[PDB]
Amino acid sequence: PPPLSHCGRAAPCEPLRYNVCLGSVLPYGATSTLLAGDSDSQEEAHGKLVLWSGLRNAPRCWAVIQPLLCAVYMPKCENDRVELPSRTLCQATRGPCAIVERERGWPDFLRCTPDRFPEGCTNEVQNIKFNSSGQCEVPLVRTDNPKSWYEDVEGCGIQCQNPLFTEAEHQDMHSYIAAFGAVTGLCTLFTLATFVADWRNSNRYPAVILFYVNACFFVGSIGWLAQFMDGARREIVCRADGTMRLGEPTSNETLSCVIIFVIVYYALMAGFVWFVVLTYAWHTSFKALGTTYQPLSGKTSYFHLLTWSLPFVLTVAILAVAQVDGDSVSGICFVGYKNYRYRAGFVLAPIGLVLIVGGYFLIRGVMTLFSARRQLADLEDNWETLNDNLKVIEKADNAAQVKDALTKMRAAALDAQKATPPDSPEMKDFRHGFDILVGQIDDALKLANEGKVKEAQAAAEQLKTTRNAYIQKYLERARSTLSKINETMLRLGIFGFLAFGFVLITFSCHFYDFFNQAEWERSFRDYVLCQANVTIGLPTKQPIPDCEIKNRPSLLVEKINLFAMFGTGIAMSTWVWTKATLLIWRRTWCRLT
Ligand SMILES: CN[C@H]1CC[C@H](N(Cc2cccc(-c3ccncc3)c2)C(=O)c2sc3ccccc3c2Cl)CC1
Ligand SMILES: CC(C)CCC[C@@H](C)[C@H]1CC[C@H]2[C@@H]3CC=C4C[C@@H](O)CC[C@]4(C)[C@H]3CC[C@]12C
Ligand SMILES: *[C@@H]1O[C@H](CO)[C@@H](O)[C@H](O)[C@H]1NC(C)=O
Ligand code: NA
Ligand code: NA
Repeated sequence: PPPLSHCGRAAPCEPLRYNVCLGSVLPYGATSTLLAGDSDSQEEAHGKLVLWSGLRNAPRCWAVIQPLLCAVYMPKCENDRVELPSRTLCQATRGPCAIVERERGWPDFLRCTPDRFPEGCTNEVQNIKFNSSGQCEVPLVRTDNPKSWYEDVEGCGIQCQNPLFTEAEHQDMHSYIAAFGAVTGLCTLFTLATFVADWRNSNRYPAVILFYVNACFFVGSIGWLAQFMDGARREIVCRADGTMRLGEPTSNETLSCVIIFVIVYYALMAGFVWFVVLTYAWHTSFKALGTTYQPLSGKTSYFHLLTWSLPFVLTVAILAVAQVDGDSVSGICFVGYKNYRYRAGFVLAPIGLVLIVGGYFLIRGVMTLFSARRQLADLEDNWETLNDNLKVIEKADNAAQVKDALTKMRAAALDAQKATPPDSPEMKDFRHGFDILVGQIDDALKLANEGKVKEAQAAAEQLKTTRNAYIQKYLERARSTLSKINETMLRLGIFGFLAFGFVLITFSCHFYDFFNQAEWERSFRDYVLCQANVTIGLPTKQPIPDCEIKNRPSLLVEKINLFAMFGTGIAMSTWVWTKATLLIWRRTWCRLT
């Protein structure tokens, strides 16, 4: 109807000093600085407008704030009545201009109070066209897809090429990834090729574990080398709009990111559980030294179950929560790149676990080796003490010599009685055999104490038979069980520890990244906000000053993690660097020629 009394306020009009409000020419000629609390002059108002216009970055917000700001700072005043802006004009900004309520809060007069912004006002800014759609400041890029938007800023996503690192740093990390990826690709393939060439003999535990291990590092390397194909890095890492890929799998985008993610992460996680299977193979290889062999072939089902099933669960679980993200420096897609907390439970947890489990089996194995190796050495020493003191008693002129050699024999026999090979019926006869001998040394000692040297020496000759009838039989068994330890057994443990070291390095890199990522994100937001904040409230004078990023991820750490990941692949590929396999390839060349 004709203008509602509540949709306007009694204020003295002054003619306009600017024909234009934020780019757009105005349909009236008089204004009032009543509606703007912060402004008392028109010139002051205009300067405030120049501060608001730092929201040009944030288009989604800019597009609704422009009309609201005119309606407040440059409102129409006609015949001592100023036109108030409608509620629906003010509320429309609350959503997309949420960065305002975060960074400084909305001023009193821009909060959608019913008194200040009445209901159903014909605003008059609706007749003004605000042509400015708005742009995104570096490192954001303009996009209308809401899945690409960076937090409170809407309309802007992070550029595909990692803003935290220069182009120089990218090609350098890519050179590094190329070197390690390719070499590991060649090493693992060569090593896989030798297994399939001699498949009949190769596919047998524990040597076959290293085949599956090398398979994982081979499949993983493909995923890592993908990016170096012409235009692939951009297809895997960048979105259609030109922002980074984040939160995959997302609906309209291609599968190239999730493909590369599955290739790398599944292969990585399977390789870690195959490593634990290697450390278990090594721990149980010593328990075979017992009467029951306990075959690895029987446990093959349990291995193939865990090694393929567990990565599948983790991969599926990741795909379900949709945490696949791309990175231009690494050139692959992975879990938890953006959301670092998911990287904890899907990368740091499993590696933490394979460290504890694999490490347990590695420690528990060397404990078995060193314990076995010392128990024989100790028995050997006691047995050698017995034989040396028997010679002394044989040669003895007198009782003092005999008593001395016998007390030493006694001590060695009691000590040897304590030893165990690595209430048992075998142990009963072992401990009893020494009980007999100690009791015979006992008898011989009495003769020696009484002075009967020839009697004592005669008694000592019976210890020789007692020794041969029991203790000899068992000492030979102890020697044979430690001889059973082949070089392929120990070589497996050497590889286990060599792999464990790399795992421990990888873990520490991820741990380091996890610990410092939160600051790296904070440092980015502060840099983003700085770019908009520094363009306003600054004199025109010299060029606007560039901002900085406090902190970022360490490329040395990334290069260390890469050396550890690919280094394991290379080290594990040296399992076939033997005489035997040089024969298998030379067998083939003659065949062909
Ligand atoms: C295992 N080694 C990791 C270390 C961390 C590396 N890393 C994490 C990452 C990657 C990609 C995207 C995001 C991300 C996107 C949106 N909001 C917050 C973060 C984070 C980054 O290099 C970047 S890029 C970026 C952009 C903005 C804010 C911080 C930020 C960071 Cl830190 C990857 C390799
Ligand atoms: C990612 C980027 C675009 C977000 C940053 C937008 C910046 C420029 C925004 C956020 C909060 C805004 C401020 C909100 C309130 C006021 C008080 C007013 O009396 C003068 C302008 C001033 C001081 C604004 C200037 C512009 C401002 C600082
Ligand atoms: C701005 O408006 C003019 C007409 O006044 C038009 O030619 C132009 O395309 C508009 N600009 C944008 C970015 O839409
Ligand atoms: Na005022
Ligand atoms: Na997808």
